[PDB]
Amino acid sequence: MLIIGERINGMFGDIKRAIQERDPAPVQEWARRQEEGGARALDLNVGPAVQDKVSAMEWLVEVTQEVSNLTLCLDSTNIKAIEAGLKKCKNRAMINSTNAEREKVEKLFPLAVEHGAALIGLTMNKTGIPKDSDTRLAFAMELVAAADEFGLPMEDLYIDPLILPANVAQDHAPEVLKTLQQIKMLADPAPKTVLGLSNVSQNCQNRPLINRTFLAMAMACGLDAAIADACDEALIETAATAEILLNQTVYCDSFVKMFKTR
Amino acid sequence: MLIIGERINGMFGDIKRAIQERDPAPVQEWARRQEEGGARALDLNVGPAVQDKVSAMEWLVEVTQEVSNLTLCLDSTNIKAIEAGLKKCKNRAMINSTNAEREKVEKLFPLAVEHGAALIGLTMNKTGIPKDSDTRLAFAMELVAAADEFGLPMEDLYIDPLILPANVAQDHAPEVLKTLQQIKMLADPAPKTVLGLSNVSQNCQNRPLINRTFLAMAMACGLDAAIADACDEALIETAATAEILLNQTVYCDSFVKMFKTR
Ligand SMILES: CN1c2c(nc(N)[nH]c2=O)NC[C@@H]1CNc1ccc(C(=O)N[C@@H](CCC(=O)O)C(=O)O)cc1
Ligand SMILES: CN1c2c(nc(N)[nH]c2=O)NC[C@@H]1CNc1ccc(C(=O)N[C@@H](CCC(=O)O)C(=O)O)cc1
Ligand SMILES: [Ca+2]
Ligand SMILES: [Ca+2]
Repeated sequence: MLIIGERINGMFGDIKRAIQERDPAPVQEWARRQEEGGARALDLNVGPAVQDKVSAMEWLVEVTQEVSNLTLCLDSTNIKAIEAGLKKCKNRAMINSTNAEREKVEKLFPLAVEHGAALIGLTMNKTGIPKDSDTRLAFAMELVAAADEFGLPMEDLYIDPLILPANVAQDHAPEVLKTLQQIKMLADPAPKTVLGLSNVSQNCQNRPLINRTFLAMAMACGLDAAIADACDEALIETAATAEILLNQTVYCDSFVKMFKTR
Repeated sequence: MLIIGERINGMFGDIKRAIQERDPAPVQEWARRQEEGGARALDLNVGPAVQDKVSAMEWLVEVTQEVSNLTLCLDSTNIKAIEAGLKKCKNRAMINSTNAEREKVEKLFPLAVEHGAALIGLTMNKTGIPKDSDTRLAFAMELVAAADEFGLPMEDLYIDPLILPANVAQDHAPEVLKTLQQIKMLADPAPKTVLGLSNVSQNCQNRPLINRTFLAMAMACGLDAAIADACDEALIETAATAEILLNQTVYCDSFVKMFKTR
């Protein structure tokens, strides 16, 4: 399980301010804390508030890689910002993300291949987020075909079935799990999967509990990565424990500590 | 998710003592504690120490139902002990258990049907516990077939893939999850599934964490019941949260208390 730190996101007050005033401190500290927690990748989202998002993404990348060697997951719907971000990265990055819209596919897949970056693909298009796991799957298969079309190593494709809040879109959770299990059955080389975990507990009571439980359930269905709270110690324990239970990582008494220091 | 309290088991020092000295107190206190924790069924095992195991089972049933209206899960390999127990039960019971051995099947299935009791079926026979999910599923199918043969309503059949310790039999864990998943894809009305959860963490470190993480994973694979620690609050939290994430129970802020006081 690859945990992608979610905290360096412009939606958070401290990050929004850091970006606006160009204060590196808050960002670099979150990069450190998330890595200490067990994250092996960092999501970088500039947020919708800043004016020049292209310039903001470059800044997030520069100040982050100064204190971290972790993989950078450039999170933005602005392709110019993604491209500008990729050019600043000193290490392999992740593009977050592309959807099944052909227009975006033929721009982001070649871009990912060009930079040898991983690519996250959302199971949806202009038509919206589908509920049925079969519709989600069809979009997943469109991304898979695209990976073969543009020469992207299937192992560099992370399909995101898009999890929603369990309190107002509860019937989506089981559909997401089913979509993951289906993608898991694909023949080798099979694509990977990822989720914006925290979205499942938005506005719910005891979000950490809900996040933890869904992560474990999702991993049983093949989940490979999760954009989540890397500073949540109980979440990290779950990830570590789940690997053991799927026999992905050999058991030893200090399996949690080994997960955080691998 | 049906939690079957595991604590009333002769392997535990206090229960062994209570049975041998015929002291109702310890047993009745555990019955109340487990129900308060959220269990809706109580496993009753006399343990191997006591000499007269048939009268010990009748005694456990008598002292337990005296303070509890919960379904009693009679845990014993001695058919006579099971029969004497069922005869003492004032409420519907559960038999734990029968295996895939035909000799066991033709005695236990008709027994469960005669008493209108539920029946737990282990995916194993005299050749042992199979590691591969293919063979586990094969025995599961024999159990489903026997249920139709002897007239046991399918929802009264709980198939147990038999989970083993994650530190010495780690490769069994994923095979169990796969079995559960395939069991749910046999035919509706499909049979139910159950596990002796605590076995997965035997001799491991961070036992509660391993137990609850696996429960969540198993529920995503269809687990319907579990013989576990009904007094472990974190375990109950997971059970309650999993139901929500599988859309089996409508979400509300008090979903945990709601599960317990259900
Ligand atoms: C849509 N999510 C998502 C994605 N990328 C992919 N591929 N998939 C996804 O589902 N990128 C962004 C987001 C994942 N990251 C996050 C980050 C924070 C919170 C969150 O819970 N935020 C707080 C905001 C706190 C504050 O603003 O002060 C919240 O309560 O909403 C949720 C998801
Ligand atoms: C084999 N398990 C099992 C079953 N029935 C079915 N159908 N399936 C099962 O897997 N019945 C008994 C047991 C389930 N109950 C239990 C009860 C306790 C412990 C346990 O962890 N015991 C302690 C012993 C503690 C003591 O002796 O004081 C241990 O660490 O082994 C595990 C499973
Ligand atoms: Ca996978
Ligand atoms: Ca089920």
